[PDB]
Amino acid sequence: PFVEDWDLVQTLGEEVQLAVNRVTEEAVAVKIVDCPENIKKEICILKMLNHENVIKFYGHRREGNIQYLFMELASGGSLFDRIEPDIGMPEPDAQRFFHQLMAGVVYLHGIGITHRDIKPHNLLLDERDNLKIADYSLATVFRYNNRERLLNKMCGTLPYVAPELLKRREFHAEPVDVWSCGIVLTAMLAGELPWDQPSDSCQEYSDWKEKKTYLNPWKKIDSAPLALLHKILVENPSARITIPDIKKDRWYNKPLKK
Ligand SMILES: Cn1cc(-n2ncc3cc(Cl)c([C@H]4CC[N@H+](C5COC5)CC4)cc32)cn1
Repeated sequence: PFVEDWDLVQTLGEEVQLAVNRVTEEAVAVKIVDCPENIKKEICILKMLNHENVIKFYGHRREGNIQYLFMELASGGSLFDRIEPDIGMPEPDAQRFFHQLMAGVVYLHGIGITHRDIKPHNLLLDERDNLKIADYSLATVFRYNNRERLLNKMCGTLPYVAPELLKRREFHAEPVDVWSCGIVLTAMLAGELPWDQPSDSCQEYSDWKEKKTYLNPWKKIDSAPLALLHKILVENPSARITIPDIKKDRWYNKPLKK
């Protein structure tokens, strides 16, 4: 269970392994994949990444039919494991993670990359609980040479996906990632996801559009972050709040401490 000068010690999730260098004791994460055109694209995207709130790419090695993608280790594990079911987490902790998630998303959008699967399992934490956006297997280019390209592929994870993905032939990338961030903020503040999917047949989604916020999970959330969620989880992507306006929101700028 080794690759060149690295040993593969334990499974970090699915695969991704903890790679410990036998000589230096440096520890990184390595993604192992057994597709050739998909991995070439993913590597080009990974090589662009340079920000404190995004997992850094160290390089790749090919052994026969096996590809090894080496990346920055996030020793604090996932944000998912910090969310208490039915409770969430303390609001100051949720706001700090949300600021870091916005910093990472602004960075990605600034280089014309959309993640397309933002959710707590893909948001990792370093040793000082700094958030890192991970897994670029679904990531794509939405802006190149300053020209935006609409997306059409369905992907992501249904409870986090924006309604336009299900209803429109083509859609803008940025508002879809903004929406998934709103669902992550809901999960952090309530420890519960609001709907299986934001579709016409989902009653919990209809309830939200009718502003039935006396229901769960909304009733667990303070009015200030709920006011931000009312601006993010807006059905029409053209009326939905953009990141520059999230940065002007009252709760986003509210001082909080445990
Ligand atoms: C302690 N610890 C370190 C890590 N770690 N460090 C870096 C790193 C990079 C990636 Cl891509 C991954 C992935 C992230 C997507 N998940 C999927 C399963 O649900 C979603 C599998 C693992 C894990 C990584 C995780 N826990």
